[PDB]
Amino acid sequence: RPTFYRQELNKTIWEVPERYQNLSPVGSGAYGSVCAAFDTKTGLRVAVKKLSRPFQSIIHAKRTYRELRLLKHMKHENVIGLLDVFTPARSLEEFNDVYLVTHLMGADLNNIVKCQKLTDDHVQFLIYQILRGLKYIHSADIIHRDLKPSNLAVNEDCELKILDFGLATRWYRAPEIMLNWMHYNQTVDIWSVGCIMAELLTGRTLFPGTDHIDQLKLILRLVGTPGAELLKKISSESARNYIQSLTQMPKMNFANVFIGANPLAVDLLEKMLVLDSDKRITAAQALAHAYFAQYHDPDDEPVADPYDQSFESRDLLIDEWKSLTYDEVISFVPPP
Ligand SMILES: CN(C)c1cc(-c2ccncc2)c(-c2ccc3ccccc3c2)nn1
Ligand SMILES: Fc1ccc(-c2n[nH]cc2-c2ccncc2)cc1
Ligand SMILES: Fc1ccc(-c2n[nH]cc2-c2ccncc2)cc1
Ligand SMILES: [Zn+2]
Repeated sequence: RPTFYRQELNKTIWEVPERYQNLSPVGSGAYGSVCAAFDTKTGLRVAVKKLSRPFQSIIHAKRTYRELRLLKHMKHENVIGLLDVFTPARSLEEFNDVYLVTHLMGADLNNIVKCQKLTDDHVQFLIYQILRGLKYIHSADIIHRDLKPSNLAVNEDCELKILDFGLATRWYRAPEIMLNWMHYNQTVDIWSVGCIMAELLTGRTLFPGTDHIDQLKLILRLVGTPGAELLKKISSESARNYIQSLTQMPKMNFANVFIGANPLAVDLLEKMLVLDSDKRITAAQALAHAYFAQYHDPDDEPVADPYDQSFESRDLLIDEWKSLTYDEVISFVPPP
């Protein structure tokens, strides 16, 4: 076991191995807090996340396990992964805190688009990277579900990573989720990418809904109200009544709406912002789109190893989730 040292930062206690020095608070979330630090062992700047109340309930405990299982599995350039995971606990009985370590990332996509507007080359590179990461995640039968600019880490070099997804959101959400459809698919994430891309090209939020109903309205005004084929798939009586009760609207001409943008980007946007999710382009297909000809390489867009999500259907005791999480901490093998 390594030697740990203790300190308090922004009301939070950090108990970390001596190898991590110069801890500096980067921010706090509802699920944990993060410090930037220097990893003396590798010479790298890292971000250290201390999970908040990881075993407070069955929900937290299961979430903590999910987070650790997912992060231990993600090994891809465009997906946040683990350099280290540790706990100051010396045994399972005293196990109460979990710390996660990854490469320090300087900013998020929201910071970038917010000041100022991006060149077409940057939009190509940034979206390409999202999609490359998404291909990988999707290949593991995982759906991100909450992709948005604040969840995309980007460094000075324009390198991008999808964050732990894992642990207003509304604006980037697929319309079928606004309708509370219980059987949405992986293309909910493609919808989000389309919204992000649009924003990077125009400098404006595409669908700034004030609530779920307004969100749906803004979406239908751009893409049109659903046609017959899509209406047939809506099992909910009330949702169908509502939708069909709306003044019918035509799909707008994307070339006109995003005029000035690279026509290839407009073409791709149209393939991503398809109302019927069964007809939306997938991440793998999007990577092959001509818009990314300068970046696409089918021999360098890997898929993920199989990911066992069976635990998701289990109803276990807090101590069981805790012990499973503890095993995962102890079995972690750092990357080379
Ligand atoms: C912006 N946001 C919601 C973030 C931003 C970060 C972050 C900030 C700076 N560099 C890297 C990440 C982490 C975060 C921070 C540390 C992490 C450590 C291990 C695994 C995942 C981690 C995720 N989690 N969420
Ligand atoms: F005014 C109304 C009328 C009907 C609905 C409704 N019934 N089922 C689903 C919905 C609905 C409508 C808009 N956005 C999400 C869900 C919501 C508001
Ligand atoms: F108004 C809309 C907006 C989106 C959808 C939609 N797109 N893909 C799947 C659906 C959908 C929504 C509700 N129930 C089944 C399927 C359907 C109607
Ligand atoms: Zn909670």
